[PDB]
Amino acid sequence: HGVCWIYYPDGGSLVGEVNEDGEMTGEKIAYVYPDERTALYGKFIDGEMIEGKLATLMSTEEGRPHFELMPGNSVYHFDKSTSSCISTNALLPDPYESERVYVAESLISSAGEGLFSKVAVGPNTVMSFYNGVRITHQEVDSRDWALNGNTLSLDEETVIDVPEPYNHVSKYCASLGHKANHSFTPNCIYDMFVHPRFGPIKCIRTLRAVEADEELTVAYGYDEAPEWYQVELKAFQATQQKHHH
Amino acid sequence: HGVCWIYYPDGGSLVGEVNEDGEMTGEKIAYVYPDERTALYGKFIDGEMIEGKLATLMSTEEGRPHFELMPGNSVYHFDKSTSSCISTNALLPDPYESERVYVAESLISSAGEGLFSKVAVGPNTVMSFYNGVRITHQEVDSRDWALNGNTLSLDEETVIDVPEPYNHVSKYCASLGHKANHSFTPNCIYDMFVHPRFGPIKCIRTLRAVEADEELTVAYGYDEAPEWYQVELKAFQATQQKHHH
Ligand SMILES: N#Cc1cccc(C[C@@H](NS(=O)(=O)c2cc(F)c3c(c2)CCNC3)C(=O)N2CCCC2)c1
Ligand SMILES: N#Cc1cccc(C[C@@H](NS(=O)(=O)c2cc(F)c3c(c2)CCNC3)C(=O)N2CCCC2)c1
Ligand SMILES: C[S@@+](CC[C@H](N)C(=O)[O-])C[C@H]1O[C@@H](n2cnc3c(N)ncnc32)[C@H](O)[C@@H]1O
Ligand SMILES: C[S@@+](CC[C@H](N)C(=O)[O-])C[C@H]1O[C@@H](n2cnc3c(N)ncnc32)[C@H](O)[C@@H]1O
Repeated sequence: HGVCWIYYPDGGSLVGEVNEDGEMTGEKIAYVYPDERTALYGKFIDGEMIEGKLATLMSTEEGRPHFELMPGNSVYHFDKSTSSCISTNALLPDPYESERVYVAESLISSAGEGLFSKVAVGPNTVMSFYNGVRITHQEVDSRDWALNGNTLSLDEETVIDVPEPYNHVSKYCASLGHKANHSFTPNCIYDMFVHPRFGPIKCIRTLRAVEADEELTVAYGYDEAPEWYQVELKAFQATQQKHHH
Repeated sequence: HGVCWIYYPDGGSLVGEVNEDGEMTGEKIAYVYPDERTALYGKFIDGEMIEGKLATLMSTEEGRPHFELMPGNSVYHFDKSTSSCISTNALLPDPYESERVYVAESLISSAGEGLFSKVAVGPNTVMSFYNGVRITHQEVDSRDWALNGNTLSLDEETVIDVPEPYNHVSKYCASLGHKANHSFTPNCIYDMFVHPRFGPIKCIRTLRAVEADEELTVAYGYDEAPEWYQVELKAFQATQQKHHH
């Protein structure tokens, strides 16, 4: 039997025997996260996750992976957001993300909640996912800008948003990327991600080695900006040491 | 007459009328730096700079550039380093770099000289060039590691080095990239660059908007490291604020 591995730029992969028609369809197909260990294994149709059970990639022999199911009954399916629906299981967390990050009070004064590393990781490590409702740039630009705290550009056409009430973990915790605060000295970046549950979204990826319990921060893309950002920029600029002539 | 623009990934370009044979050969060819304004204009042979005089790209009309020579008699040619020769005019500075950076005492204690921004720039701006002698990785790895303070990897085969006495500006100042110190909170990165004088080298490019007289720093690529780096890493790690459980 002939196995295909399709790796995404982000390091994740779809792996399985293609059927007679060349489609990734069957009962023993898997998505493997970028750690090359955490997997969602089970029923897929044309590469789409129907019933992916939490599993571990234990070994591979001549391209053929061996998966072992994790204890419990964690199971996932393709559940792309719409403009109006964020998730059909908003409180079901992502298992890869849950091992790597947690939400707590931000270390930045008055900045609400932030996102923190649960464990030590090296540079270029995917930590968290930024999923949300899919809206147009035109819709974001034309509406009240007070509504645009969590609007992250996906591409030239699409913005990913986490609107009220989903910006609270008691209502939405399937992904947690929207909890990372801004810093001008960030330790993470936003990057593209192809997720088996969320579809094409963005992720948070480290820029350096990060120790456990550090806050994860990203430099936000303003280039008008919110007042808190204007204030922090002026303060950052004043803080920088300079050569004196 | 038919003009060709060849842009490099770094934003610089070669521009000129191709000759009957399709080669970038003639007396009116130019290299234009990534600012799309600073240019080296004159005699090129098959895309190679023979006599490039300092000039400004003033305008373009239907692909045809108009250059105006700068005052003075600044002129440059292709002068790729060897394993043993860094430059045939080591003290002739790069004109683009000279407008953007200067060397002074580093703001990092006991870290010698550093590299500083001369002017305010936005993110993703090329500031400085990292040229030097071209040696193999095998040569760098096998020799005394005390000789490897300025060794920057160019590719899988080649390392760029600025050995003694060329690490002093009184002996070498054609490029200044080797003056940028390390930081775990850098404001620049190393990037690839195709230079008309130096050939394929690396550059220093900003990661954020940088104000005038800020020190330019990059996160060095260790991933054994020098003792100063081990010491600074432990100190950086201890300095980071953490969430407390
Ligand atoms: N312009 C703009 C703009 C509008 C809203 C939000 C932002 C910040 C956004 N910058 S963005 O590049 O993703 C962006 C987000 C957007 F919603 C839009 C634009 C750009 C372009 C203009 N149209 C809307 C960012 O980095 N964020 C917000 C969530 C946490 C981090 C920028
Ligand atoms: N390993 C290693 C190594 C050896 C020497 C220097 C460095 C640091 C180098 N890191 S490197 O990725 O460019 C590098 C530079 C190297 F010379 C070598 C390697 C890697 C791989 C091993 N072979 C040699 C760097 O970022 N520098 C030095 C000049 C100022 C910034 C790393
Ligand atoms: C993507 S959310 C980040 C998580 C948010 N702090 C929370 O509690 O849900 C972006 C919002 O966080 C706040 N924020 C992010 N970075 C900040 C910073 N550096 N300083 C102050 N507020 C910040 C602003 O309210 C902004 O609209
Ligand atoms: C590429 S050179 C940088 C310029 C150098 N400081 C000079 O004066 O020429 C690298 C050398 O600078 C020093 N250096 C760079 N960053 C440092 C740092 N953060 N702390 C201490 N020394 C540093 C080390 O001596 C290292 O070998």
